[PDB]
Amino acid sequence: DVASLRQQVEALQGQVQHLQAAFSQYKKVELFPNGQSVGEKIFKTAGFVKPFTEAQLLCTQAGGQLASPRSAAENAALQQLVVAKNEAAFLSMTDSKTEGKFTYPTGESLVYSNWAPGEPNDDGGSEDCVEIFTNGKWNDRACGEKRLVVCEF
Amino acid sequence: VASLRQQVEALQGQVQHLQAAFSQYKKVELFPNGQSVGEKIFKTAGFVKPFTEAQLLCTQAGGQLASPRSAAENAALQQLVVAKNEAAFLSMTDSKTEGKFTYPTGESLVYSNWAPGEPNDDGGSEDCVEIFTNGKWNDRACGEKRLVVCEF
Amino acid sequence: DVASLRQQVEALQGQVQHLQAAFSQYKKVELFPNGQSVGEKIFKTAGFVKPFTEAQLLCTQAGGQLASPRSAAENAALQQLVVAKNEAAFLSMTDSKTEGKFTYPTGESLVYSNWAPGEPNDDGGSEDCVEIFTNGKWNDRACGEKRLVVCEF
Ligand SMILES: O=C(O)C(=O)C[C@@H]1O[C@H](CO)[C@@H](O)[C@@H]1O[C@H]1O[C@H]([C@@H](O)CO)[C@@H](O)[C@H](O[C@H]2O[C@H]([C@@H](O)CO)[C@@H](O)[C@H](O[C@H]3O[C@H](CO)[C@@H](O)[C@H](O)[C@H]3O)[C@@H]2O)[C@@H]1O
Ligand SMILES: O=C(O)C(=O)C[C@@H]1O[C@H](CO)[C@@H](O)[C@@H]1O[C@H]1O[C@H]([C@@H](O)CO)[C@@H](O)[C@H](O[C@H]2O[C@H]([C@@H](O)CO)[C@@H](O)[C@H](O[C@H]3O[C@H](CO)[C@@H](O)[C@H](O)[C@H]3O)[C@@H]2O)[C@@H]1O
Ligand SMILES: O=C(O)C(=O)C[C@@H]1O[C@H](CO)[C@@H](O)[C@@H]1O[C@H]1O[C@H]([C@@H](O)CO)[C@@H](O)[C@H](O[C@H]2O[C@H]([C@@H](O)CO)[C@@H](O)[C@H](O[C@H]3O[C@H](CO)[C@@H](O)[C@H](O)[C@H]3O)[C@@H]2O)[C@@H]1O
Ligand SMILES: [Ca+2]
Ligand SMILES: [Ca+2]
Ligand SMILES: [Ca+2]
Ligand SMILES: [Ca+2]
Ligand SMILES: [Ca+2]
Repeated sequence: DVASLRQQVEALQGQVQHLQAAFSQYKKVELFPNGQSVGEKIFKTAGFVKPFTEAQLLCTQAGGQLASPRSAAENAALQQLVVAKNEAAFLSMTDSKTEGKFTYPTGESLVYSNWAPGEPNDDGGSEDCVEIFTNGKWNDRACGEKRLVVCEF
Repeated sequence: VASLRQQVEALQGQVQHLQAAFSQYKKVELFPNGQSVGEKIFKTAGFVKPFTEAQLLCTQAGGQLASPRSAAENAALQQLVVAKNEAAFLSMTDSKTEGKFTYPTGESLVYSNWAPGEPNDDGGSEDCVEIFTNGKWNDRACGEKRLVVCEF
Repeated sequence: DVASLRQQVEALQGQVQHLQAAFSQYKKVELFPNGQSVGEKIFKTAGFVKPFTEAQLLCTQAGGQLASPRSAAENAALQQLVVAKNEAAFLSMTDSKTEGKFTYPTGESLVYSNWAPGEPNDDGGSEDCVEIFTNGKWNDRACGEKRLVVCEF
């Protein structure tokens, strides 16, 4: 029975090696041209624009959330997608509860930001959502405007 | 046996890490053109075709045209139709026996969601089925062009 | 002890058998409708057009390269995507001004080719890139024209 278990372990090693190698190829295929991997996070664009409320619902129904960069490296990876599509995108964070205090959907306060000079400026008094430009910088923006839909998984 | 335990313990971690990575890439795969329901996956091509061309695309890809067999499956399919704002073909036809809709296997329907007054065989020649944005079904001529959605 | 190993191996067998089924289904989902697998090579189209230099960059940044069919079987698989999108696509190969002829990106001479009759013809004196037509035949084409982006992985 030690001999039999040894045979079974050897077969499993071969099967796991096969899946690892096959899946490694498919990761690259899948992310071309609308995805970007950075650390343990994956950004994926829908390739079209929506208002914030509708963008948020699409990401949540897909089992993820709107793009939420938590470091300069995550932000630069997101910027790569935004540049390639040439369309600014919504982020997840809003200051709807408390004006000036932007938070994640959980209510946690920001661990990273990349605001353009002078932003947030609440231009017109009702900019409660956040966009990322093609240069990677952030701007507060009215939630009713349409921007590129990018989710994180 | 001591070597075997080391090898088994190593496999536990490798398999755990592979399943996590696979699960994450599968979620990414389905956004925004797919829907998972039970063991079934629907995926839209994002364009319209006549029935025979749509059928061939799905079969060449190793699947078949969307074939909702329950209310839950129909609702999942309805989400893609609503997202693209384009009615889609189902797999089922009454080509062989008028009035008797079947799956590609020849099996009779186990579920239906016909709109009021349907199926009506309009013009004496509606043998394919479209699903609308409200999730209801209408029989339609097979030569019309509709959203291509396959199941896998 | 041996009883312990048997319980661990039985669990692992269940997990791997599930992954094999799930992965095989997933491959079909990913390849529909923009991918084609041939031997150990996968072609995937971006589903849009670009000039050559931008096309080449997109493939390299994704961890692949521009489509480079090396056999009749590979060419016929690529032709299926080109036919499906009804758009001729760029290949990887270019006219080397040091070698005085078409080469792969490495500088090596072409082996397999499928030139259309009368090609390459350097029409107008500046056709330094290569495209594949919807009939599968090859044509030299100006690099600044926009053609379907297809990468290989
Ligand atoms: O961004 C948009 O598309 C807008 O919504 C532009 C709008 O145009 C009107 C201009 O009077 C405003 O209603 C609004 O522009 C303000 O708000 C913008 C965003 O916060 C909206 O969310 C902001 O980007 C604008 O500033 C930028 O553009 C102006 C100007 O070109 C707009 O026409 C620039 O003067 C400005 O740059 C200057 O200020 C910066 C920050 O203090 C400095 O870093 C820079 O050196 C200055 O030159 C900036 O580019 C505007 O506030
Ligand atoms: O609504 C849109 O999005 C359109 O762009 C279609 C156009 O909009 C107006 C809608 O009122 C119409 O002027 C026009 O719709 C005609 O053209 C459509 C196609 O060209 C593209 O889809 C066609 O589908 C329409 O027919 C459908 O809707 C009408 C009606 O509700 C709205 O016009 C139905 O009467 C019709 O259903 C009947 O005919 C079907 C066969 O054509 C039968 O299967 C069905 O059993 C009948 O009840 C169909 O649902 C319209 O001709
Ligand atoms: O959009 C384009 O492809 C072009 O760039 C068209 C341009 O039109 C001008 C015509 O003077 C030229 O500047 C250029 O067309 C030549 O170059 C084309 C490509 O090499 C561009 O990279 C080429 O496809 C053209 O050839 C085709 O058309 C001629 C045409 O004069 C009459 O139809 C055909 O003689 C030629 O025939 C060859 O291909 C056939 C299969 O399609 C074979 O049956 C035949 O034996 C061949 O000789 C071809 O159809 C042109 O050279
Ligand atoms: Ca605000
Ligand atoms: Ca602002
Ligand atoms: Ca009928
Ligand atoms: Ca009808
Ligand atoms: Ca030519």
